[PDB]
Amino acid sequence: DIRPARISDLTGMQNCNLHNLPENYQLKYYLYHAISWPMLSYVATDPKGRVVGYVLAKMEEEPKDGIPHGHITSVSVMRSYRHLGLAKRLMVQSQRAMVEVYGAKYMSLHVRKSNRAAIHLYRDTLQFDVQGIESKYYADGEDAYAMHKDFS
Ligand SMILES: CC(=O)SCCNC(=O)CCNC(=O)[C@H](O)C(C)(C)COP(=O)(O)OP(=O)(O)OC[C@H]1O[C@@H](n2cnc3c(N)ncnc32)[C@H](O)[C@@H]1OP(=O)(O)O
Repeated sequence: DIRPARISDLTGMQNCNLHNLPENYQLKYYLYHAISWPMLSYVATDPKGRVVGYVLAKMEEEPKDGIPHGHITSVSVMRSYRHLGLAKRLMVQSQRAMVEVYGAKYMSLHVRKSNRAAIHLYRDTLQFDVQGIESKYYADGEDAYAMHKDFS
């Protein structure tokens, strides 16, 4: 059901976002970056091989002081498969690989201010802190919450 993401998963991934299309805006870019950090990014696949959820991530390329840290760049579970703990499961596997493989000291992400489900997922169940608002972060103008999880 869960396996590393591949370049050929792009179409399946796009199809997870049929009812929240802004998640496709940067998907290809983030997928290319994901692939260049093996073991960080995962797809969840139904009995027919169909992608029904995914997590994309990357390590910072030129970290300050050489201190490794990670970014979750996109996570999505199609509506049919939501509320099953799939996103939780994907995020945890990505987290564990960041720490165990690349020695991440922490991880960061951005989320739209209006994305109540994702904020709850990050803040309540995965215990991220909120650093603050990054004004006009998205191409369409919306602010992002900048969020962080320390692996200390
Ligand atoms: C860094 C970025 O990628 S930001 C963009 C985030 N991704 C998107 O918004 C894509 C569109 N949305 C999605 O695909 C989904 O709604 C996701 C990925 C946010 C959540 O996927 P799910 O599989 O439903 O979440 P999952 O079942 O693993 O976890 C549930 C938890 O997330 C939270 N949550 C999920 N949906 C909701 C909801 N509709 N409203 C409130 N909290 C919610 C809760 O805190 C919850 O724990 P609980 O079951 O004890 O209440």
